Amino acid sequence: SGFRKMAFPSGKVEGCMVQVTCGTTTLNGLWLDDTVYCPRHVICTAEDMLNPNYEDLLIRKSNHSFLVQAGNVQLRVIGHSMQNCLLRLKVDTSNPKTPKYKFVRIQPGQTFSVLACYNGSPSGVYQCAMRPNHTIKGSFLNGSCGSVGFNIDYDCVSFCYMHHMELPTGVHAGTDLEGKFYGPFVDRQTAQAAGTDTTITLNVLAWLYAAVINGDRWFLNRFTTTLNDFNLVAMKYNYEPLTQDHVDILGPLSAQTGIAVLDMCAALKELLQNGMNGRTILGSTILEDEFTPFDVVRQCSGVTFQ
Amino acid sequence: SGFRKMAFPSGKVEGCMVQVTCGTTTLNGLWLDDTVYCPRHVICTAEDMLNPNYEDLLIRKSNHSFLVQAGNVQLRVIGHSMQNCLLRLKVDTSNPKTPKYKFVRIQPGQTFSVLACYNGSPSGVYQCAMRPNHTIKGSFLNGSCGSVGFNIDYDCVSFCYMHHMELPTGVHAGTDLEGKFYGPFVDRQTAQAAGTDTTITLNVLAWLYAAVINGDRWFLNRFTTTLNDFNLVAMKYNYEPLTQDHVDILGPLSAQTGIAVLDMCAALKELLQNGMNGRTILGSTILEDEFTPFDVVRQCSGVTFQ
Ligand SMILES: O=C(Cn1nnc2ccccc21)N(Cc1ccsc1)c1ccc(-c2c[nH]cn2)cc1
Ligand SMILES: O=C(Cn1nnc2ccccc21)N(Cc1ccsc1)c1ccc(-c2c[nH]cn2)cc1
Repeated sequence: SGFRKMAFPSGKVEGCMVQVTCGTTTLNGLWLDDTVYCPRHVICTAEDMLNPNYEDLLIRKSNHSFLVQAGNVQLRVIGHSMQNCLLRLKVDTSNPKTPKYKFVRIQPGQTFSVLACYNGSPSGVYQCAMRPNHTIKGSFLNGSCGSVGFNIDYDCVSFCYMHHMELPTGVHAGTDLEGKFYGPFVDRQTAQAAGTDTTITLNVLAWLYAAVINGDRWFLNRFTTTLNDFNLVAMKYNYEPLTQDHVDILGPLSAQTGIAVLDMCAALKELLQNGMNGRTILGSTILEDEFTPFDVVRQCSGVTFQ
Repeated sequence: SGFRKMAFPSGKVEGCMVQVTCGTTTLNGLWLDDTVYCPRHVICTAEDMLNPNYEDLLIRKSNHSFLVQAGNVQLRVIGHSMQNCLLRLKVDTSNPKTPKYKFVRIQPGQTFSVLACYNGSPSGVYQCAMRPNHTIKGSFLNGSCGSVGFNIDYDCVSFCYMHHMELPTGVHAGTDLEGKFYGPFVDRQTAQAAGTDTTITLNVLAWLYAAVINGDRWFLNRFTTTLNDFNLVAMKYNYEPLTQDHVDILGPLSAQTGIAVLDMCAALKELLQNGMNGRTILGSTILEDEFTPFDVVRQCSGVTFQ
């Protein structure tokens, strides 16, 4: 029993973290096989960030412009190239701790584990949702750039995020491991700001299913809803509209609990209109939206507490 | 910026997890040097748990009654002994991944990272407070017994918890790594129940300091309090009484923010009496008590956002 925001075990990723220095600028890199991946802003001074031309900054560097430190060991850079907003450094040594891995671009609403790192040294691990506005509500200080986000399936690490930026509202922006930003953000000084955000409806429904699996039904009701009538209420409360694709994804949790998805939508409508009347769900006073349907099936018993 | 419930990176602990089987009973062990530590209830059938005599159950076992599996490798047991509520198995092989480590008994209100494990395989990591009632609000399923809790300081792992039991309210109980239970709990079937709990006042104050370091002052006020007048309010709201030792511990956070501890106590009194008036602190609608003063200094900037 219980329900916690649970990260994946971080060891497979810890063994891949290194420090990358270019001049007076240091941040973290990800060392897989004979490549080190890091934010291309490592080649900038703080002042270059005002209007950088990365092509023009990079052509002025050699392989020996870059220092890579793996624990106590100096790795020698033997090649370099820019891929979107990442630098790829070729090094003379293959990481012997390289796990089975993939690069994946995650979709808004999906979750991942962040390994916060400073100077190539892992400091902490926590779980993040990718917000609909393509930010994450992380916890990052100066030097955290190049920290990565990931999921693990059967000893395969799926890397999905590299940390580049904190926006003026204190939320975080970054790229996939091809160097493409999540969202409309850029690695230079602009008036860019986190867009309007919405509550991840699919995740709230998954988490209500988690609460029933763990034995709690107080918030259910005798009503049903159509998808359209649910969405009129969703719009009022700044929830993402529910789609038939979302209903289909909730099939397995609906079958484990015997609560039809649109009956669980009617329960959520009543919680949005009436509030929680001083009650908790899975120990929360608010509706939680940072657990996916996958997260719930991963963490909860396969046997409902009926 | 940001503030998250952050666990320590789990790799150093992952390399120590194994599976221990005695007959038809399997759970997790911790492999350090040539010793495997696990809950002594591995020697019981489900029925033995009703009234076990562990001394009488153990003397009926040999070294070869125990199977230890480290990944794909069978470790041979060459000795065994009971220490309080743990079994210590001597094995023929020293764990080459043994980190620098200590065993520590943590105090109520202190935090630690849990590596949830099944069949010797790590599944997830999350941060726990030890409640004043000596339980943890974990997330554990059948097979999780022998999962451990830990803190890391400068590459030294301080192990502080081994998982034994879920209580009837769904909260969790276990031992230190000498096999002494936290709290009055026993590894047999009784009417034992989680005692009355209280909110960890020191941790709430630390987290209000975190909110000021991160740039938010909305909840401060022009008032001060004595320790006695604060404690009359604490008693009404089921908070732990504040002591002078707690005031002293908050010295560094008080100095970083320039808010006297008893002035921050007056802010908390007003939040307890008036509520949060629809506002959030560090994104929370409630007062958070699972971050210690140490946790706040570890995670927050050393520079207040003034
Ligand atoms: O946001 C960042 C870097 N960053 N990321 N996470 C952080 C958390 C706390 C503080 C700073 C953080 N910027 C701001 C910026 C400016 C234009 S685009 C983005 C940032 C600041 C300095 C540098 C830099 C490059 N070279 C030396 N310093 C790069 C990014
Ligand atoms: O609570 C446990 C074991 N346990 N720990 N975390 C859990 C989470 C979900 C389900 C069970 C969990 N017990 C109950 C108990 C009974 C007397 S004392 C404690 C438990 C159940 C069975 C066994 C057992 C021993 N041998 C075979 N099964 C041991 C503990």
